[PDB]
Amino acid sequence: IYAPLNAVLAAPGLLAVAALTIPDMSGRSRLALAALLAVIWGAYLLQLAATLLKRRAGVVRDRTPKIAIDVLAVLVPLAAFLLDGSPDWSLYCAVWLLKPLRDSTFFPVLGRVLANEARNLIGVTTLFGVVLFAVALAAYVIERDIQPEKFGSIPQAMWWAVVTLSTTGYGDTIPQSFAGRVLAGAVMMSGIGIFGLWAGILATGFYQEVRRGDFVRNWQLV
Amino acid sequence: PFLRIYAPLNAVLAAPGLLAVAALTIPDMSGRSRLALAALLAVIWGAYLLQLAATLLKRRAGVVRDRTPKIAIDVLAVLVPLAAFLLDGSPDWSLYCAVWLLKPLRDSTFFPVLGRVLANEARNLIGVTTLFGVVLFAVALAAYVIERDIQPEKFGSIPQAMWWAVVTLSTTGYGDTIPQSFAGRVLAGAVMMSGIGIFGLWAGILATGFYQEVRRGDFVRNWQLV
Amino acid sequence: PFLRIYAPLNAVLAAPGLLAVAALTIPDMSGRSRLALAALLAVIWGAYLLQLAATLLKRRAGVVRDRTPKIAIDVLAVLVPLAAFLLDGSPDWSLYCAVWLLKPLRDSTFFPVLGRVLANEARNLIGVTTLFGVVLFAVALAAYVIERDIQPEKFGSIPQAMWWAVVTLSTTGYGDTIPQSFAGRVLAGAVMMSGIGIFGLWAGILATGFYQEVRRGDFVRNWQL
Amino acid sequence: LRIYAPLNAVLAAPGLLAVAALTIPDMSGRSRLALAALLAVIWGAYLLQLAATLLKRRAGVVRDRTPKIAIDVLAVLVPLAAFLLDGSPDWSLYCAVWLLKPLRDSTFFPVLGRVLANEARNLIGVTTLFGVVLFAVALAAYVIERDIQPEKFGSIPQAMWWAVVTLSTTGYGDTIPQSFAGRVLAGAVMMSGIGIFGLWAGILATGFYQEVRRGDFVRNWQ
Ligand SMILES: CCCCCCCCCCCC[N+](C)(C)[O-]
Ligand SMILES: CCCCCCCCCCCC[N+](C)(C)[O-]
Ligand SMILES: CCCCCCCCCCCC[N+](C)(C)[O-]
Ligand SMILES: CCCCCCCCCCCC[N+](C)(C)[O-]
Ligand SMILES: [K+]
Ligand SMILES: [K+]
Ligand SMILES: [K+]
Ligand SMILES: [K+]
Ligand SMILES: [K+]
Repeated sequence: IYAPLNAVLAAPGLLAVAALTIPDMSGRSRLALAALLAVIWGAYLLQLAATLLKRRAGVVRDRTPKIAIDVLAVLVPLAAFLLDGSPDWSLYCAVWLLKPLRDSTFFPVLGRVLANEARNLIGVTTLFGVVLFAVALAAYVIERDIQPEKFGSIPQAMWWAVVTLSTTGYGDTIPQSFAGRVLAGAVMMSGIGIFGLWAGILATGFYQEVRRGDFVRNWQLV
Repeated sequence: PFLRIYAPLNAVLAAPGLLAVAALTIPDMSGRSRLALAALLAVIWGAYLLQLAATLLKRRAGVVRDRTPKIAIDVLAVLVPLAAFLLDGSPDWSLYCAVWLLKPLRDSTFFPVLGRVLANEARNLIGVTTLFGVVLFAVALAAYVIERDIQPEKFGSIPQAMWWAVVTLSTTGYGDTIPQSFAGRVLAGAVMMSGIGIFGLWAGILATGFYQEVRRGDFVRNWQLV
Repeated sequence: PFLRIYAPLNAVLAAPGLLAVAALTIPDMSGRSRLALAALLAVIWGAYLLQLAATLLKRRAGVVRDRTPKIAIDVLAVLVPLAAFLLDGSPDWSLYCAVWLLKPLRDSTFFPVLGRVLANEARNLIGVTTLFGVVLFAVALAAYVIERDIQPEKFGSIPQAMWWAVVTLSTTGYGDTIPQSFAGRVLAGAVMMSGIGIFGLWAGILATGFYQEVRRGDFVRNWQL
Repeated sequence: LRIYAPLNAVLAAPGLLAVAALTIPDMSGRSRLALAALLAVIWGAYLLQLAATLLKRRAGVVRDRTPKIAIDVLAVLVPLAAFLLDGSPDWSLYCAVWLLKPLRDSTFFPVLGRVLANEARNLIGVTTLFGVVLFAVALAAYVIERDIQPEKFGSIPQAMWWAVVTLSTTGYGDTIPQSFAGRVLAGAVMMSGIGIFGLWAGILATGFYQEVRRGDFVRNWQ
């Protein structure tokens, strides 16, 4: 109740956005949730004024990202109220998803962790892509004839690929062949490998963040 | 040899205790078994009562040690199930014996270690959670807009799209809500890749947390080694 | 795979062995194949009989050494499959040849390292395991009370919720049991979220465990060079 | 911008999409031809790429460029062979050799090589552990579930199908143990899965960490 200011306001606000999309809402509740949005919207309008008009920070600073979150929090929901006539106007209040990211740290840290690992992270992604395509290609050739409706194309087998490789596994597409299921099992295993490859990179990324502070204060110790 | 001999004493009693709770929830339990499982609970409740006195009657052991988390579990382990026995009349009373879940926790170590790992990395850990929540909603919002019309039974509301989103993003995928349209399936794929991304984030923070835990012992090792 | 043909000689034989055990369980196998697969088992078992005699008879290798686990695997590999062959009349005898699952573990350099990594983390690893059990049960208890009346056959007891709990918490999730009410599904999401939390803990502990093995790899750096 | 400057990786994207596009049933005659023409242009592009990497030798005195040559050679020859040999519509599937093209002119992969090489003994050991456990669990589930479910657990290879599905934590739902004894096993298999995930993650984390130790030795020299 001391630090989470804007993030707390976003909580019922974004829940209210979700509440309006529920079918069979009574006129009372339909308006009550809309009124809830208005109050939360009106709360951010004070917040926008509190940042713009009050100008006691220092001499040299950068506030471009922070103001942008406050600006979009009041303009987009207002533009929806004015321009959009359909009930789908309240979906535009989703811009309040930027609000919890505003006053939270870690995101400047994640920025430089992802920056120091961008070279390696993009590499894992394209590896995932290459593996996905190949894994789908094999599953297509093996299965296309038995299941023309499920494995009839590379895209169709690609659906099975991302589902199986990421180890999500819905169950709507399953290889029926022995040769297919042996491939399937190998996709699942190599999935576990990719899981750990993301974890390996990021753990080395977060380590080198602390290592930067340890060699930063270590060189400062002299 | 050492980890399975030091901790399993006070914590051991919770195992048959918590299984006895789970046993009394099964329908068609014969009176013989019904009473025997209740009798088992009472014995373990009795066993924990002597454990309560052991921490209360013992006044001297060293100089200064904290026993607030240790005694609190010992108190709750005998207070709750007895209060439920007398105040609640329905057979649901023994569900309060689930308080013994705290018994194996602060009986061994690791958890005090886990505490300071979770404390020194709380900034990042809470940040990942809020990233999960934000990505969860945005993804669900998209899934709703894409597939509310085609297949109205699912994805017909943000809540329903959020139900799919958690199932998909956590890479759980029950398979009760699966997008039909190509546009929604590409999104679904993007959710599953970013799912592994979050898995790597949790594993990334905690790997750095437990690493600092050991290197914090070096600050105690550099001061006085031999 | 080019240099690992004549390197794990004792482990390579286990591959066709274990796959034969799997083949003899497939229903409606032809009489010839049934006999041929059983013949393959006896040749591999025969091969281990030479392997046992090679390690038992020959003993001239150094002065100070310890090979208790290595002999333990080889002794079982010839005694157990033979005992079943003689004593078991049912076709299930060939299942006992799964003893050769220990054979790949015999010549691996990895498992000596994994053993001491698990030994260095035993305190933490059992801690994460009990944390899984506690969270499992607590979540099951919650899922039980919520879904009792709505879903009688699928959430009617704690064990039924426990089944859902491991299915959900480990993030397996077949789809056989799912909370139906809003209340239960909010919990469900939190169980899945804590799944990712537990996953990261196991990875965190073990990553620290293998990091400390590099710390242990300062024996040749501080003493030799 | 910088990595997306060489067309090697960029041209592969619409190339591989074109391979996937032709597998789709009920396509328009226009697109069917158009997508093939796109593959021919991309093929000709890689031919020009092949010529540059074969004729230029002025850069440096003595080094190695074997993998890049191998990828450029395979990117033109494999499709060319399919152009000449394959008469069926399956000819365009051989353009999936351009899966080596994103890997070609990109870093991380020289790192991923030595990271796998540094933990080579460890990584295979996890895989063989996975196999042993996979079998042991499948053998167990077979004996417990074979009578009640002959269609699902009637043989070891059938239980092995479940074992990968379950242990890799994919878990479709086409095979689920019924008996209490079988279900307690199932839960225990799911648990041990989380540990194997962590093992892969642990090994690879230690692999990438040791590469950073070498980066400290590389910063010590230069
Ligand atoms: C590399 C290990 C993963 C492969 C294991 C998968 C088992 C293959 C499934 C065989 C089942 C036989 N069939 C046709 C009845 O399904
Ligand atoms: C950016 C991640 C890529 C995910 C790839 C997923 C491809 C899904 C396409 C499946 C086609 C769907 N359907 C029903 C038309 O066949
Ligand atoms: C190691 C944790 C695994 C524990 C999960 C086992 C769940 C118990 C199975 C309950 C289902 C029994 N039955 C037949 C009543 O449904
Ligand atoms: C970790 C928090 C995320 C949990 C999200 C769970 C969404 C539950 C809403 C599903 C809709 C329920 N119902 C019955 C109305 O369909
Ligand atoms: K999973
Ligand atoms: K699943
Ligand atoms: K399913
Ligand atoms: K499923
Ligand atoms: K899954």
